[PDB]
Amino acid sequence: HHHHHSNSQLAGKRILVTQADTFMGPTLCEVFAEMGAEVIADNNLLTDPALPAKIIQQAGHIDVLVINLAIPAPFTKGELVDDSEWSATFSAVVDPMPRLCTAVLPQMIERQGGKILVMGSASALRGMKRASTYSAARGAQLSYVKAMGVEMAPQGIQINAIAQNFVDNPTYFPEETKANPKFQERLKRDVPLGRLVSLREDALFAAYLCSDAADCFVGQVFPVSGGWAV
Amino acid sequence: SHHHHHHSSGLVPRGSNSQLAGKRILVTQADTFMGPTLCEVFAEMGAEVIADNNLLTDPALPAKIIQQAGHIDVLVINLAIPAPFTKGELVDDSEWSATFSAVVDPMPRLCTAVLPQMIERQGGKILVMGSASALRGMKRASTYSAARGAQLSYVKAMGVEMAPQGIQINAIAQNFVDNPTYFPEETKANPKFQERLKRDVPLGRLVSLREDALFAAYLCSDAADCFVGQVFPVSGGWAV
Amino acid sequence: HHHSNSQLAGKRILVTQADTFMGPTLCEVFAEMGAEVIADNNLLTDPALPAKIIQQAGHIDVLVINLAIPAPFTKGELVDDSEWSATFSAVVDPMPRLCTAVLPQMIERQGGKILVMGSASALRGMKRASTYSAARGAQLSYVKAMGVEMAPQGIQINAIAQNFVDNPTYFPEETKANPKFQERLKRDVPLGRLVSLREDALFAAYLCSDAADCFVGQVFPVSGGWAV
Amino acid sequence: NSQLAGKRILVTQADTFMGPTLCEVFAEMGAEVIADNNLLTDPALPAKIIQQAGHIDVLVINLAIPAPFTKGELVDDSEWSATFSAVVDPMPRLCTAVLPQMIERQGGKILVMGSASALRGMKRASTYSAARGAQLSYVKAMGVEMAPQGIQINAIAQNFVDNPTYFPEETKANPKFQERLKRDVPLGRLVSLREDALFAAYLCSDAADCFVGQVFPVSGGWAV
Repeated sequence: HHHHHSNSQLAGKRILVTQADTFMGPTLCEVFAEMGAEVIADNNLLTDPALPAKIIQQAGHIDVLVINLAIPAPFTKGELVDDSEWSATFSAVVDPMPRLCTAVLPQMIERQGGKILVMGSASALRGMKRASTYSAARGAQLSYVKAMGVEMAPQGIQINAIAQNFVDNPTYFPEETKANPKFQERLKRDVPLGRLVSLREDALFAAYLCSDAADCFVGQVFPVSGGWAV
Repeated sequence: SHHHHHHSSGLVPRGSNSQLAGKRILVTQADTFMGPTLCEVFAEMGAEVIADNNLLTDPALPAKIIQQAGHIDVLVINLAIPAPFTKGELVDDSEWSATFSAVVDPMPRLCTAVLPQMIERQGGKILVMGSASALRGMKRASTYSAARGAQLSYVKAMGVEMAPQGIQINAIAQNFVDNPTYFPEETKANPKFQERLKRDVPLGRLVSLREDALFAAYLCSDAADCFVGQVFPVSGGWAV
Repeated sequence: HHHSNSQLAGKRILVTQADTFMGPTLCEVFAEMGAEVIADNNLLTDPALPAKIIQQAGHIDVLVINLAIPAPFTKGELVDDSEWSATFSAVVDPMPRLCTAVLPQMIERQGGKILVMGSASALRGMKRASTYSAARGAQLSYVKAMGVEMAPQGIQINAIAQNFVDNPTYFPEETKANPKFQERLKRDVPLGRLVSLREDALFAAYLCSDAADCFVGQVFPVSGGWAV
Repeated sequence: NSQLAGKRILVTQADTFMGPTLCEVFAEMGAEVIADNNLLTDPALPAKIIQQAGHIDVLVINLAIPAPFTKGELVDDSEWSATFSAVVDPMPRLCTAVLPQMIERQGGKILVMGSASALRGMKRASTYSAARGAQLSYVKAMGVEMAPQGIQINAIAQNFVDNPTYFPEETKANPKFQERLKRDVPLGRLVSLREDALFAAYLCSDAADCFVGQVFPVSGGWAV
C-alpha cells in the first residue's frame, strides 16, 4: 500500500564520439554522460579526408576516441556491386579510421595513455547474404584494431572494438518490423538471446571498455550480437 | 608495519558500488584460483557472497552445496587444481582422472542442481572461470587444456540452450593473470621473465587479479543480460 | 530387407572404431590412396585396450582417432553422471591413452601424424547437445595443445570439426527427402546440402598426406559453412 | 596428377607473391593456367582480363604490394590509398566480372590468397592488416551468398611462408632469425611455397566443393 507511490565510471574523461547523431552515437553520448564523461559529440560524415584531423585538433585533450562510423549498409547482390558503392562504403566506414587515429595518437603517446574504441559489426565475423560491401568494410575495421592494439599496447594505449549485430537500432529494426510475427520467429531462430540487445546494454559494455577497469584489454574484438556471433 | 606501505600507501585501487546489490552469488572453491579476489570484488559491488571452499571431486557434493544455499542469483564455477606440467607422451589415467574429476565433472552437477530454480523464475546466471589454454595451444599443458576445452564448449552449448529461459551462461578464458601460484615473486623479479612476458603478451604485463574479477563482476551484472553462451578471453591479447 | 592414387602410398594408418561414424569411409578412401589401413573396431571404454591395439599394430605412420557414441540429446538441466561418464569414457578418455601409446615410436623416428575426427558442436553452441559438445571440446583443446607441443619433434597433430555430414545415423534418406528439412538445411547451412562422407574423408586424407606437414595443432571445420 | 584436370584457372599478379608457385603447381595438377601479370590498380582492368579469358572454372585472386612497415601513428592517405587500391578494390571488380558466367552454369570457384595478418595482430602492419581484413570478410559474406548458386568462394590466410620477398637467404641464415622463428611459429620452420600452393590446389578441386566462405590459416600454427 506504501508501494503505490513509495555514476562516475568515466568521471573526468574527455570522450570524443564521431557521427554522434547516427548508428551508436546517440546511445554512447547519452550513457557516457550519465557515467560522468565529458562527451565531445561530432555529427560529421567523414568522407572529407581533411575533416578528422580538424575535429581532433579542435577537441583538445582526448582521453577516449570512440570511432562510430556508418552509412546505411547496401543490400546489393554481390555480383552487381559497382565502384560507386564500394568507394561510398569504404570512404565513410574505413578511410576515416586511420585519419582519426593518426590525429589523436600523438597526444596519447606523449602521455603514455588513452583509448580508442571502434564501434564495428559482427557482419565482419560471420558471413551473411546481400551485405558483401559492408561486411568487407567492417572487416577492415576489425583487422586494423587487432594490429593497432598490439602495436600501441606498449605505449599504455588500449585499442579495441565491439563487433555488434541485432542491437535495438531503429535504422535496421523499426517498431513495425519488431512487431511483425515473421520477424519475431526469425529473430528467435537466429539469435540465441531471443531478443535484440538494448541500446543501453551496448553502450554500458562500451562504457566498461572505456573505463580504467578495461586497461587489461588490448587489440581485442568483442562480439555483441546476442550469440548470433560470439 | 607491513612493507607494501613504503611505496603503496594512499593508492585507490583500479575501478573504485551497487552493481551487484541484492544478488546472491555462490563462488565455488572460494579459497583458491580466482575465488578470493572474486569474493572480495563481488562483496565490494554489493553482492551477498556464498563462499564454498570444497574441492568438488565428490559426485554428491555439488547438489548438496546448491541445496543448502536456497536462492542463488549467480553461480560462479571456479574449479581448479594445480595444472599438470606433464609432457604429452607421459600423461597417465591418474593425471587425466584427477584433472577431469576436479575441473570438468563437477560443472554439470553444479548446473543441473541450480538450473531448476532459475528455469522456474526465468532468471539467473552461471559464469565459468575458464582458461585461454583451451583457445590457444601451449606446451606441457595437454591435460589441463583438454579439461578447460570441455568447460568452454559446455558453456557455448548450454548458453544457447538456456538463453530462451532468461538465463545467461558465459565463461572467462584467462591466461597471464597475476596468480602468485603461477607467477611467484621470484619469477616476477627475473628480468628475462619480464622480457619474455612483453614478447608473448601484447599488454606487456600480467592482467591484475582485480581487473579479471571486475570483468567477472560486469558479467554477473544486469547490464550483461545481453551475453549468452559467450567466451571472453582475458589474457592481455595472448588469446583474443 | 523385411526377412532379408598414391597420395598415402606406403603409410600404415590405424583407424579407431573403424566400423563406426567416419570409420568406414575413411578406411575405403585411405585404401583408395595407397595406405595400408589397420581397421580397429573396438569401443575403447576399457582403459587397457588402446595400448594393446597400438602395440599389436606395430609401425604406425598415422593414427586417426575416430571415437563416437550416439550423441545424447538430454536437456542440459536433466543430465546425470551416467550420461557424462558414458560420453567422456568413449569420446575423451581414450584419446590420450592412444596418443601416449603411439607417440614414443613417432618421437623416436621424428615423424608421424595424429588426426582427431572431432565435432563442430565444440566450436558453435547448439541446443540439446551439452554433454556431447563438452566432450568434443576436450578433443579440440587437446589437439591444439598437443600440436604445439609435438610439432618440434616433426609430428603433426590436427583435428577435423565436422557437422552436417551425410551420416545416415543422424540424417536418414527419408529426412533428407523431406522438404521442411531441405528448407531448414538451406537456412542453417550455407552449402545448402550435407557434406558427403567422401568429401570429409578426402579432406582427412589430405591432412594425412606429406603435403599437410605444414599443419600442426590446427582445427579444420568441415560443416558446409555452419561453423568456419 | 589430374586433381585439376580440365579446369581453366586464372591467376592474377601471376608473377608476384604466390603467383609463380600457384601457376607451376596448378599446371602440375592438370589445370589450364591463365597467368595475368598486371598490378590491378586500374579500375577498368579486371573486367577486361576476365572478358578476354572466355570460360574460367576457378579465379585465384592473388593481389599484393610489399606490405608497408609504417608506424600506425604515422600512416598517411597515400599509403592507405596505395594498399587498398592494389589489394582490396580489385577484388570485387574481379568477382563481379566472373560471377555471371558461374551463376549461369551454377558452378565455379573463387579463392583469395589472403594474409593471417588480418586474423592475428602484429606490430608495424596496420595498413596491410586492414586491407587483408577487407579481403577475408568479403570472402565470408560472398561465400555464404554464392554457395546456393553452386559457387565456392574461400580464402587462405597465410604467414611464415618461404617467400623470398620477406624471407631472403640472408634473413634465413641469421641464427637470431632461426631462434625467433622457432619461438613464434609452432611448425618450427617456414611453410614451403609448394605446401601453400598444394593446399590452394586442393581448395580448387571438386573434392573441396563442400567448402564455402571459409578462411584457412596457413602459417605453421602462428594463426590457426
